[PDB]
Amino acid sequence: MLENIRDAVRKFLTGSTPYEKAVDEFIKDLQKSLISSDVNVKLVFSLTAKIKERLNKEKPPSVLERKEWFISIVYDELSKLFGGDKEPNVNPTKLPFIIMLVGVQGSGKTTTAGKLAYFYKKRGYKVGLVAADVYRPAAYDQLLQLGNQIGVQVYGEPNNQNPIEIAKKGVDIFVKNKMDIIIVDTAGRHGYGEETKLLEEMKEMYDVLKPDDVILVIDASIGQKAYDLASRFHQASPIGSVIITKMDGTAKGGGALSAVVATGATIKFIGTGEKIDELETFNAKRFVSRILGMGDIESILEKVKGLEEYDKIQKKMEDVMEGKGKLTLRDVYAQIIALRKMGPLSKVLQHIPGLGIMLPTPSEDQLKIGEEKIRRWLAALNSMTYKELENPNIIDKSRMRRIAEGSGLEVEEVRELLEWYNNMNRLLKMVK
RNA sequence: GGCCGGGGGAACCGGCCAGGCCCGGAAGGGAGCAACCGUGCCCGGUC
Repeated sequence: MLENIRDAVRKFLTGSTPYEKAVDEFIKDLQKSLISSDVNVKLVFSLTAKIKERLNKEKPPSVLERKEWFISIVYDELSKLFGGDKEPNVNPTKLPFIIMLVGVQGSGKTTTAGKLAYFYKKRGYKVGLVAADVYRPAAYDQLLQLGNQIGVQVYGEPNNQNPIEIAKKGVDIFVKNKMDIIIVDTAGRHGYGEETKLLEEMKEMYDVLKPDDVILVIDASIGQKAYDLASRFHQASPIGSVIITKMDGTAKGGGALSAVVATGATIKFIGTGEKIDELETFNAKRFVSRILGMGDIESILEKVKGLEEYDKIQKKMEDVMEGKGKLTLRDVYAQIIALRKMGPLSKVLQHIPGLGIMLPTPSEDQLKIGEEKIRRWLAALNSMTYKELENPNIIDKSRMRRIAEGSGLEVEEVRELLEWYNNMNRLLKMVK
């Protein structure tokens, strides 16, 4: 399905084939792999659109192959496309806790809970679960298993068709025992469509107990359709976050998670399916990225921020008076990094300015000629304690020759630079 | 004179050694600056 699109990814890392066309196809191509894999479309237009939008309103900051950029963008919107951005907060508000597990008809219904709970114990906490469902059979049962088979008791009431009590009952139990976290799956007679009734149930269910964290769930089996279901409820309870049962358990996915999002919906996990652990957290990227996997750039990318927003320092530095601050003639060497990591060397140098920046400065038609000597200035630095570069004025012949040799460079080179530092500023610092 | 800590040091040659520096085609090694690690390093005790 989609997966094999995440290939279009490197299928793209091919200088052989041209551009633009390369794009749109891919677009459509990826674009295809989606709906085909469930995925609603009404939306799409929007994405595919926004996508376009940008193009005719941007360009990759120089010093960086377009093809790549494209992605950041692609990726970029994949995010928004899906669970845009809000980093779900699945951990303790306080303790203990109330996990109201509202489920349509079964499906992950119970299961889920497991790894969920399961998960948090291998986090180090007094879980606690309860069979909060009496319409469909194997409540405890099938579940019951794991419970012990994981070292986590649980509790319920054979036959016994009546939530609330039992729930209430359970609850305070662990509580009385003072455990830390409770999980309790529930549901009712009529769900999908009669959703109205499902929730209708959760109504009391909720407002009777007084749960802190509440969640619904669904298998991508339903997909984009689901939307609604959940939707009606985001209203019931906005704090209402959810997850999608079965990943490896369908083939449609997308639309599922898609629809979700497109409601302001709130997820947290997903779990491929079987196995007591397949459950996983969740953060678009986490996944989006995941369906593109190798997304380095972001890295090399983010270095811009390193540089771009660092000259920030330069000019004049420190603010106000008194107390200790940060760093600077370190930031010196700091500059370094970014770039090299921010994509290979050279191409960039050329593609962009020296190290000062752009003021009443010296040296020809274009600022530089560090070309090689560059990866030399570096030599040391890392050949020196932190403090050193903070007090770039304690460079005794003694303390340095070691860096000299320690970095492998016969003296000279250094002394022969130390000033390209204490003078830079000198001039640099020449603010009126 | 037995132990955990707040901080705790360039260069009298320490553990891992990046970076680079050097010998050999690549292998892989050679000496080693920081870097964390502790020596050390000053005080409190050590159910």
